[PDB]
Formats: sequence, C-alpha cells, structure tokens
Amino acid sequence: EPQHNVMQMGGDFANNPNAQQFIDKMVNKHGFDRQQLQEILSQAKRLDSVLRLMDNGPNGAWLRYRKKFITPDNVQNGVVFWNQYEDALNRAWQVYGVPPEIIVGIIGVETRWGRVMGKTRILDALATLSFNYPRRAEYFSGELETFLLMARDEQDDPLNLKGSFAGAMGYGQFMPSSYKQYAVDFSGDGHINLWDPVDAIGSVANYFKAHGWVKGDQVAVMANGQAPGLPNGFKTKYSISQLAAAGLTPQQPLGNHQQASLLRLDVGTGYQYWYGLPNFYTITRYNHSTHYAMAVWQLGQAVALARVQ
Ligand code: NA
Repeated sequence: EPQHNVMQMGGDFANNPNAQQFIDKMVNKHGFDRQQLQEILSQAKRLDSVLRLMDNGPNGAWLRYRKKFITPDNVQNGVVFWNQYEDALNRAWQVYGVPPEIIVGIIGVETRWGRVMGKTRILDALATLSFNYPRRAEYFSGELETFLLMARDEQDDPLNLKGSFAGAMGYGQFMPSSYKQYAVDFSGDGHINLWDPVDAIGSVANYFKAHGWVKGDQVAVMANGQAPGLPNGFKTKYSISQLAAAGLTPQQPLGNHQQASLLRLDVGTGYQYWYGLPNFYTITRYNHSTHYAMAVWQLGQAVALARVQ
C-alpha cells in the first residue's frame, strides 16, 4: 500500500545524503516508487572490501601473467565451451565479424567460461561505490541507475544478482552500462540475459564490433629486433618507419598498416617486441591492459589449436 509517511529507511545507507538524492533521481526520472526503493536499499550493504579493492626487469612478468590463464585445464575447458556453443560462435562471426577465438578468449579470461562469475551482490557493490566513494561516485551512481532499470526490464529481483566487486555480471562480466549499450538478445528468446552463454557470446561480439573490431584484420605481429629507446604500451603510436629506424622488422607482412603501437612483453630471458595493430587496441577496450589483451588473444589461439587435434 502507500506508506507516504515512512520517509526514512534503515540499514547501512540509512543517513546517507547520496542514497537520498539517488532515490529522488530514480523516482523523478524513472517513475520508481520511493518506498519500494527504500525497502530495496535498506537491505543493501556497505562493503569495506569493495572500497579497499577499488582503492586498487626483465623478470619474466608476461610469463607469470600468461600462465595464470594458459594452462592445460583452461585450454581443455575452452575447447569444451567452444564445441558446446559452436553455432552461437559461428553466428556471432557471421553477424559481427568477431572470430570464435576472441570471444572464447574473453569469456575464458573473465569467468573461465561461467565457472567464476562473482559472489558479491551487485546491489551492494554498486550502492557502496555510489554512496560511500566520492572519487568514482558519479560513474557508479550511473551504473546503479542502469542496474535497477535492467532488473526492472529483465524482471530480475535486484537483490538476487551476483557478480564482481565492481558490479560486473555474467559470462563476460558486463558492467550495467555495457548491458545497456552493447548487450543483445542473441539466443532469440526476447530477453537479454548476461548469464545465458548464447546472449553473452552475442553481446561480447557486439561490444567488439561497436569498439571498432575489423573483420579479418591482424591483431598484432611479433617483431624481430629490440627498440629500448622508444616508450611502449598499448597507448603508444609510431609509424612503421619510426619502428624500423628503431631496429624492428615485422615477422609477418603488415599489409597496409602505416602505424602501430609498440608492445613489449617481458619473457624472462629478455624483451619481446610486437607491432600492435588496431584490433589489439580494440581488445584493450574490454580491459585497459596489454597483458590482458595478449592473454585473451593467446588463450583463444591456444584453444583453437587444441580443437584441431
Ligand atoms: Na536472449
């Protein structure tokens, strides 16, 4: 019923100005009911761990990162996932131009194909970061808003959904804003479920295309030579000419590519340089990290090979 006079909620966010303004925004902008929203938020928990985690050579650095993902068990499970969802994977390739090895690599690195999807209630993580974390409160408040709208539309109970300490969800660990901007109903059931492997596959593919993935284009090409003078990383940008002058030569032809990022991997015995192409940068659009993108790519290649035999 109404309860117009029950204006103050209990719980961890009871006397929080940010939580109050947020309820006002949801009611005002999306037609949410203040009392219904207060009941939900009165159950939300302020998690210290979420706050602590958000507060964040050659020595073989890449080798250590790589072995976290590329192991016999992971490659074998990757083969099983690929075979199980081969039609969806092929359909995503045809529709979005994103190859199975990239989608398999992303879902493998993110959740080991649905095995590790997160144990934290999304509501708690998002409320905590929205109401008790000034540094990124605006970003997370936006995620919480979208999360509550997602739950309303996919008919989920907001308190039942679990995920990462930052509110990432399902097979591909999509943030609420990614669900909003990039998730698709790939299964064809009329719904968008981040926990449905077919929807997740299509959604990851759409995210990639949206971020500029070029179908059939090379991701990166290993270089012969060393370029210690030049700054490196996925954000760098050099003409092929400058890289050549630096002492590098590509192991594979670079087609019409005239520029590339200079990637450097620490392989213990030394440094391994690569010419980063646009598609490599597109992978970093999922997680801003050279190591992450290289692991996603190589895990997918490893699985593709293991499938052959
Ligand atoms: Na669906």
